[PDB]
Amino acid sequence: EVETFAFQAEIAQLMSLIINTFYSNKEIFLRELISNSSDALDKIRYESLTDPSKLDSGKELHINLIPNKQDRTLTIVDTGIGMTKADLINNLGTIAKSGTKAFMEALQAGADISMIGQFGVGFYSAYLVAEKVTVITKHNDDEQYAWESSAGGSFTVRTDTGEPMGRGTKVILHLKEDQTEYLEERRIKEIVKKHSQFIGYPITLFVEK
Ligand SMILES: NC(=O)[C@]12CCC[C@H](CCC1)C2
Repeated sequence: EVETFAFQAEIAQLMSLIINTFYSNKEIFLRELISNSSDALDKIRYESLTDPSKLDSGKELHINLIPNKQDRTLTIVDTGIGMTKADLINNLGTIAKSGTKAFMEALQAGADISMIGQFGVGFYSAYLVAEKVTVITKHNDDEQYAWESSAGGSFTVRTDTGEPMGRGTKVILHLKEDQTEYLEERRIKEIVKKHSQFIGYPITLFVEK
């Protein structure tokens, strides 16, 4: 049972700008997704300070980077607070309408796409490198869901029958054909070292057979 939703017009416009603007510095997508994971991990950590049972769904707080050259996917996994179904539908837990307005007002005044995270909509930088993004998520207060979009103005949400996650979020980037450098170990290592040196959770780069 799959539900299909239209993006709000402002979010569709954000996504088309990310997809269509000539902009070479695409590697910032990974910094933005790792920063989102760190934010989600901070949230579950904070809740656990007054209620240890919040970690009954998993005590480890970490970020895993999983490249798969056969599937042409880069997956960013975190064990943060996750998202409810309502969060997914409401722009993946962001205030994306007001964030997009500010971001586009910053671009016309000289900002560039790399500053997207200052406007709270860094998730959508995934579309710099991915033709399709799948988000699997599990929040303590809801069931496990899969969100998916290839842009084009719509996204889907369905209950996820896949491998149970416990708690957190998995962002699966189905990479564009010309963006496979982001599956190479040395390239991912370089980006993490350059942009994510002060992320306070272990980032494990998985290797492939
Ligand atoms: N959080 C981590 O695992 C890192 C992130 C930056 C690159 C490496 C150096 C120590 C911190 C690993």
